[PDB]
Amino acid sequence: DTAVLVLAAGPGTRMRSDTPKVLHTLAGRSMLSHVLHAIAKLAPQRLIVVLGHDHQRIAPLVGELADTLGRTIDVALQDRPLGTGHAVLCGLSALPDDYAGNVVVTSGDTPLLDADTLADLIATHRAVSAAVTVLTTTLDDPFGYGRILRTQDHEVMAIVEQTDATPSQREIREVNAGVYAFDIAALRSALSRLSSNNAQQELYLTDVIAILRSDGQTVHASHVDDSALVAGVNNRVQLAELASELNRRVVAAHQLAGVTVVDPATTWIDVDVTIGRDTVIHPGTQLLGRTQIGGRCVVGPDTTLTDVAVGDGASVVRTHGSSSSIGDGAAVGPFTYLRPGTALGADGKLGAFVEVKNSTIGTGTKVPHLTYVGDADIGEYSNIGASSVFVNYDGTSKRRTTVGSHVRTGSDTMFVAPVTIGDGAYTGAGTVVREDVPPGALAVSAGPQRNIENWVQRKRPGSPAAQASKRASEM
Amino acid sequence: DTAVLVLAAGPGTRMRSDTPKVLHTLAGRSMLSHVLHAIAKLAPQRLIVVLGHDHQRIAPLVGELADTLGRTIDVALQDRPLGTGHAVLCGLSALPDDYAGNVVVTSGDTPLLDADTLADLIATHRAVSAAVTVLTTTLDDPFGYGRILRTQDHEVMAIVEQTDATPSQREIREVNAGVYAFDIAALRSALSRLSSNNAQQELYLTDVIAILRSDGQTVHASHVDDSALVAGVNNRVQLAELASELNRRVVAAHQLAGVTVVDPATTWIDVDVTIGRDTVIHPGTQLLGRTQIGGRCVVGPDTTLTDVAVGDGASVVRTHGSSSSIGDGAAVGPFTYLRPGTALGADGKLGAFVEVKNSTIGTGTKVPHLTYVGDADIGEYSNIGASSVFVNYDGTSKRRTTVGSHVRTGSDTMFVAPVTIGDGAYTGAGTVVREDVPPGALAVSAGPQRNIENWVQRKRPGSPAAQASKRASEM
Amino acid sequence: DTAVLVLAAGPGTRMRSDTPKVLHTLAGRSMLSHVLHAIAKLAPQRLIVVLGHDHQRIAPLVGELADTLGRTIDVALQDRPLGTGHAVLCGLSALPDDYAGNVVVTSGDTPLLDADTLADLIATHRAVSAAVTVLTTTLDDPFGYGRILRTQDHEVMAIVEQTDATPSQREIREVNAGVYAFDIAALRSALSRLSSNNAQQELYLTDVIAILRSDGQTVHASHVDDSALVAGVNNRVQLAELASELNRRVVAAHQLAGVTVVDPATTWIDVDVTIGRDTVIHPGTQLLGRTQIGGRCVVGPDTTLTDVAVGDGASVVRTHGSSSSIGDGAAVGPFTYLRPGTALGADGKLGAFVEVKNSTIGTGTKVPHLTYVGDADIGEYSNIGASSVFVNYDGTSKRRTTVGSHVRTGSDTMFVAPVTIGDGAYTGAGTVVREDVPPGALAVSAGPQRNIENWVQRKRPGSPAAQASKRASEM
Ligand SMILES: CC(C)(COP(=O)(O)OP(=O)(O)OC[C@H]1O[C@@H](n2cnc3c(N)ncnc32)[C@H](O)[C@@H]1OP(=O)(O)O)[C@@H](O)C(=O)NCCC(=O)NCCS
Ligand SMILES: CC(C)(COP(=O)(O)OP(=O)(O)OC[C@H]1O[C@@H](n2cnc3c(N)ncnc32)[C@H](O)[C@@H]1OP(=O)(O)O)[C@@H](O)C(=O)NCCC(=O)NCCS
Ligand SMILES: CC(C)(COP(=O)(O)OP(=O)(O)OC[C@H]1O[C@@H](n2cnc3c(N)ncnc32)[C@H](O)[C@@H]1OP(=O)(O)O)[C@@H](O)C(=O)NCCC(=O)NCCS
Ligand SMILES: CC(=O)N[C@H]1[C@@H](OP(=O)(O)OP(=O)(O)OC[C@H]2O[C@@H](n3ccc(=O)[nH]c3=O)[C@H](O)[C@@H]2O)O[C@H](CO)[C@@H](O)[C@@H]1O
Ligand SMILES: CC(=O)N[C@H]1[C@@H](OP(=O)(O)OP(=O)(O)OC[C@H]2O[C@@H](n3ccc(=O)[nH]c3=O)[C@H](O)[C@@H]2O)O[C@H](CO)[C@@H](O)[C@@H]1O
Ligand SMILES: CC(=O)N[C@H]1[C@@H](OP(=O)(O)OP(=O)(O)OC[C@H]2O[C@@H](n3ccc(=O)[nH]c3=O)[C@H](O)[C@@H]2O)O[C@H](CO)[C@@H](O)[C@@H]1O
Ligand SMILES: N[C@H]1[C@@H](OP(=O)(O)O)O[C@H](CO)[C@@H](O)[C@@H]1O
Ligand SMILES: N[C@H]1[C@@H](OP(=O)(O)O)O[C@H](CO)[C@@H](O)[C@@H]1O
Ligand SMILES: N[C@H]1[C@@H](OP(=O)(O)O)O[C@H](CO)[C@@H](O)[C@@H]1O
Ligand SMILES: [Mg+2]
Ligand SMILES: [Mg+2]
Ligand SMILES: [Mg+2]
Ligand SMILES: [Mg+2]
Ligand SMILES: [Mg+2]
Ligand SMILES: [Mg+2]
Repeated sequence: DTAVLVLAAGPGTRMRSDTPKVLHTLAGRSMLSHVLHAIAKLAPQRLIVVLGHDHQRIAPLVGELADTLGRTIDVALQDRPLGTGHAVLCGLSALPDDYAGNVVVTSGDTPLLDADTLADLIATHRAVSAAVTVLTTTLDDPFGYGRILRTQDHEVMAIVEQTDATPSQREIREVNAGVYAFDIAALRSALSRLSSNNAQQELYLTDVIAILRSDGQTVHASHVDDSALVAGVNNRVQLAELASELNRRVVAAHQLAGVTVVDPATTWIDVDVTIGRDTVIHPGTQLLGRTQIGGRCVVGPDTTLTDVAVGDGASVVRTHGSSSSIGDGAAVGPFTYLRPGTALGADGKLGAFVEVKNSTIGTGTKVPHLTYVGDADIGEYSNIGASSVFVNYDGTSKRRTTVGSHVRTGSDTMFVAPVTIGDGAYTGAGTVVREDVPPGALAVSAGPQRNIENWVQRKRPGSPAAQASKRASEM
Repeated sequence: DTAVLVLAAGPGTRMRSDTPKVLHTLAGRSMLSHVLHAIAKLAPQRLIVVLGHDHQRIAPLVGELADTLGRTIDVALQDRPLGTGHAVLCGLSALPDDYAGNVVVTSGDTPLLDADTLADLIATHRAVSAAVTVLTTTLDDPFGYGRILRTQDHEVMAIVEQTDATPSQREIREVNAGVYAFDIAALRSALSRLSSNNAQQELYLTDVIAILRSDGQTVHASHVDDSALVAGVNNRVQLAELASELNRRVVAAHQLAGVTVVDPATTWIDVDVTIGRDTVIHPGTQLLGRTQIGGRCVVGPDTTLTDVAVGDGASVVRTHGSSSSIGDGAAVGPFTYLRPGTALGADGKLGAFVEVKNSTIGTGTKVPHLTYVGDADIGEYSNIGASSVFVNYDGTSKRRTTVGSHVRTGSDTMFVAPVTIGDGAYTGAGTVVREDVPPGALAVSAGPQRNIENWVQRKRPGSPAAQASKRASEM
Repeated sequence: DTAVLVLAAGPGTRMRSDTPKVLHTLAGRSMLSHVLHAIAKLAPQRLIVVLGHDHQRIAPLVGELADTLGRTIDVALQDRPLGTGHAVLCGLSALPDDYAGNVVVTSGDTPLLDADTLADLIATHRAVSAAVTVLTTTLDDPFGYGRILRTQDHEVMAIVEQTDATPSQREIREVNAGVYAFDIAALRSALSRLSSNNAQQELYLTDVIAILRSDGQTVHASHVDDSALVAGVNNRVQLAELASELNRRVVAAHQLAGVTVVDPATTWIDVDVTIGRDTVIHPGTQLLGRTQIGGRCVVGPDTTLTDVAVGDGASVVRTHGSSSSIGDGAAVGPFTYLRPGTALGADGKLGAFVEVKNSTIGTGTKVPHLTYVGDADIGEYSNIGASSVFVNYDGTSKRRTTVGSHVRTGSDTMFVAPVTIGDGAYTGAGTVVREDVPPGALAVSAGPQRNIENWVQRKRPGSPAAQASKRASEM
């Protein structure tokens, strides 16, 4: 039996942000969300999050995650950030006085940490009967981490914080991951003896290691070779570095599953995105939120899709889109903007310089050029001519248009909603449609062409255009 | 005299793809094409490709490459993938029984391998009078490769496959490149003695090394320090890694020749692309296929050109284009889409939100904004006004427009093809051109403006617009 | 007291460029500009730039920099590039014969060199009373650099140039940064004894080290651990590598100050750009020149801004823009092109497929779609309908439009400048506005819609559209 505490109550000062540190995101989750998903997968008996002065802003998201993950997650409050060891004493208050399971402690800013790492921690802890097992790793650059002091036989003696280490300790490259398993009695005992004279003037959880070593208890340090799993995030440089390493792993999983990703370094894929086999993702693409891409699709370059469902065999190139769906075999882009509520049927086309908002577009229908479609329902196998506008705003309110199937509307048609265009109808180029058009009718409104001969010689005399028409009039 | 065999008959399972593995591409060639170009440059007497169950899909491309490379390339068939050593025995059947030249064996999934590496292989082989010379290299991560077993004097004894190596062998970091030169008699002899009890249950070509070592023949392993040259591709992660390393080398060659490439990591250049001196290529650009860029051009950012010829001094920014040509000093972009058959003359301009398909546009002519040009021929020094459409589709068929030189057509003009606009003609803003316009004429069709005074107070009473015109009417 | 000489007179052959090497740029300055800003910060008594045959092209920029940096910068001319040591003798001619301060020598192609590195150089030099102190560093790849010859006690004996080093010297990995402090008498003396038989047949400044060592003077070599600071640039590969390392440092500084940068590798930020706290910069963005971004902005992806001021809380996505300003809380993009002289007020919007040139757009006004705004002044809280054009070109000249506040103009309106639209006026969809529109009026010009019934059955008989209207006419 085990209780996991997540410490998330420190101020995050080095983020320099008005958004609480554990709420900063990577790969479509907050750091706190990453940490809680990983812990919930382990399924410990108790899960407690220690929050601090911003708890009003974070506690509601912890409840949302508790709901998603199907379990209870308790919140303990730490009134002032007196140190990681004081944060743990706040956390333990959310447990019963007689709790006797193990206690695991982790931070809310270690967002690649995973259930397997935690389960191995807990198995190691039990196997060696430790009073405390601490996860550690080795870094080329240990700056900022507590250093692991070991004797030549590898026995751990202490952890020493960056701010309190001598120049000689600072060269140590093995660091504390800040992830621990504890015998609860030993933990409570050691915590009650923390002192705060040290450079940060805090109650350091890391002091418990040397305290329990002095009592003669078993102190164990388990070395995690994949350092990224226990990397922490104290500022925006570390956060983008871990975002990039998480992304690399997400992309690699899709490549091994059968997705060609031309340039993994510029292809950002959020954790819940799914991609079908033999899809090719071109560079500069981000697939965000709950986007789903089918098989044999072609995506990118320079496409951003957030919660967009794309069926099989579709192409979505140079497109910026969200909360939309794109049918099988459809072609979207280059230079297309999809706003929420767009639904494009199978074999449909939304071409260059087209923007769609809150419209449904039937099977096989094409809106190929320079056109805005807003609040419209269009049927199947229809073609909307270049440079058209579904005029959905009367100056104060939004209005709907309906367009049937097999229609051929002309370039530069303005549909002044509300209007309905019947099946198989045409409009001429340049038509402003202000009333319904029956099935099979042609609607037009532009006046007759008038050619004014010699206008150019009379109104632009001496110009290059006047000289050219003078040349042609001879020749 | 030398025969080169390329083994390309395995199933490619770890690609997880419905496209045969050797047909996956990087830098604008398939892996098989890269391997065959490199071998053809060496110009061996015989060149044989061993193909397997997808041979119907690949053999035609081998013939296309034979035609391009000006030589015969034979195909041998291996009915079932019984192992690399059985693949070689299939290959040798395409040679005469009495062939006495050297035999080089390489894989179809080693796409950076180059003629110089092969020539050095063959020279090494002859110089030490080897029965077998194998190329090897050393990797930080040898996972997946056969390991090279050597005694302390560096003599090679054997190769042991990832699947068959002990934990101790697995730490070996020197690996088999899978590229070999053979005395033919020794090869045939060793092959006839392969056994398939091993973990993969295949006939391993790699067993020939320890077989020939046992016979007392000379076995030599030549170490390639540039590992990328002999890196292989078994899955999509390796394929994108080699694509990225090939790309880096292609870009570096253009930089040393005089091309500024702002960000080589996001600039993808295919192998046959040419670029002139002092061109600057901005980030996010891919130059694909047989694109040719002149000197002193400015390209990108975020431009993709496939088979596009661009003359000297031109600018092509934020443009997505293919099978087109762009004249000297022309300006294209930002946000421009060029479809096949676009030809833009010297000093021409295709501006933002413009799409061109199958049209020729003369010297000095400008299509600067929000306009679609399809199936049109336009003369020189003309200007097409913003938001125009060459209406080339009558609802069932495509039709052509012709526009002369020095014309000035108005914004929002629809050219309802087929029509001809004569030299030096104008059209007014808003004109739907349905008949020819003579040289020097002005064509118009919109009706007269009508101002309906007080409409806003009477039809939008109480609105912000009605309140503002009430304010102005006093003031 | 100290005189700094910058050697910038060599031909730059390996750049392969018609632009002088020291004029190539990174992070929005030339290499020469980077070097002179760093030196001016140190504020030496004298600062001399040695220029060569392109001096006419560079000397004017040195004067511009002298003006910016508030000091005198002298130029000495070297008629032919006879070697770095001859370049220094040209430089010293710009000093008085009796100058007695220290002389620092640096190159114009070491663009990350910084004032602190130079001040430490000069302090080291004085502290050990050196006749010559040379900066050095260690590289994995020392190719191209002079090698530092030291005895086992670390005393420097000589520098040996890439072209003149034996295979054994070439393995040395400690290299000459080409940045030196000199006692002036010792420098003049050693220079007068240079010989040019060496592989390049030049007068090498690097020979002075072994010359002064032979005279028995104190020769000191100060090792710079951050190699990038003293990296040099001889070709376009090195130049893009240093550009990328400079960029990484610029981005990291903004991240530590409170800017989220999603992907530092594809986010290019010039040195004078400023960014406010909690702004998020999405991938593929370049912020160039004197761009200024406020706090809590959202920028990118795939945005390029050059000298653009963006206020707080604004969003600028997929936008290509220069010499413009964007007010607080405004929304620009995706796919928007801003040309010089654009000024968008607070809470304004410039939407997809919109291009603006030389126009002022008031508070709260929206130009949301497919529209070109050129030479226009638009008031507050107005809305310009989709697909409109401010027609600012009469075929020979540019003309201005004025649009009031609270207006609602219709989609597909052409404003044929010069015209004025009064406050609270409307135009209908499809209007060509050729005369002023009073406050509160509705302007229209399209003709009445005409529906031609049965046109499709009579003019497209047998087509899919005719069959669909036949189906509807029953049903
Ligand atoms: C409508 C169209 C197909 C021509 O049709 P047509 O039958 O060959 O020409 P018609 O003789 O029948 O036109 C019938 C009537 O409409 C009028 N008319 C036709 N096209 C018109 C237009 N675009 N605007 C205004 N009136 C038009 C004709 O003047 C004729 O009226 P009338 O009998 O009073 O003189 C063609 O003018 C058109 O507008 N094509 C647009 C195609 C398009 O925009 N495709 C999308 C490209 S992305
Ligand atoms: C045509 C234009 C230049 C004005 O010309 P103008 O000679 O100064 O005005 P005019 O007096 O000669 O026009 C001659 C006739 O055309 C009519 N007319 C002019 N412009 C018209 C238009 N755009 N639509 C319909 N009719 C128009 C005028 O009413 C006049 O007819 P009338 O004599 O029956 O009243 C101007 O109206 C225009 O349309 N400019 C567009 C420029 C453009 O679009 N540039 C590209 C920007 S990207
Ligand atoms: C103008 C508009 C709002 C309709 O107004 P309405 O008062 O409801 O219709 P009305 O009855 O008052 O029009 C008054 C007159 O203008 C004429 N008219 C209206 N809209 C017209 C248009 N777009 N073009 C030409 N004439 C038009 C009507 O025929 C009527 O004239 P009449 O009295 O001779 O028959 C609507 O037609 C329109 O054009 N909306 C465009 C909205 C828009 O483009 N928004 C931007 C979307 S991005
Ligand atoms: C003294 C200590 O423990 N230091 C460890 C901490 O350093 P580090 O300097 O990262 O410690 P932090 O300031 O990040 O705080 C640790 C975590 O505990 C929470 N918190 C912190 C302080 C507080 O008073 N209340 C509170 O709840 C914060 O949410 C934070 O996420 O993690 C590193 C790895 O990431 C370890 O190498 C260090 O040994
Ligand atoms: C046993 C063997 O040779 N292993 C080598 C092979 O491993 P590797 O595991 O890469 O071997 P592969 O499965 O890639 O097969 C080698 C190549 O030969 C062809 N093929 C393969 C099997 C077959 O039955 N028929 C056939 O024609 C395939 O097209 C393939 O391209 O290459 C590695 C380097 O890339 C070497 O380090 C390994 O020593
Ligand atoms: C002989 C010499 O000094 N070599 C040094 C030079 O190599 P490197 O080969 O870089 O020397 P360069 O050719 O770049 O010339 C040095 C600089 O001095 C100027 N210049 C050069 C030649 C000339 O005749 N006149 C002139 O003014 C050039 O502007 C150039 O920027 O810098 C390297 C580091 O960057 C050092 O490791 C080398 O020890
Ligand atoms: N401009 C038309 C043309 O486009 P294009 O010929 O450039 O493909 O024909 C298409 C059907 O093939 C239509 O969807 C477009 O309305
Ligand atoms: N809108 C017009 C204007 O564009 P802009 O003034 O924005 O450059 O003038 C140009 C010539 O200079 C024309 O090509 C365009 O039709
Ligand atoms: N098409 C109109 C619509 O756009 P949309 O409804 O797509 O946002 O309403 C907006 C106001 O809300 C206007 O600015 C646009 O002119
Ligand atoms: Mg931390
Ligand atoms: Mg009209
Ligand atoms: Mg292989
Ligand atoms: Mg229009
Ligand atoms: Mg140099
Ligand atoms: Mg129109």
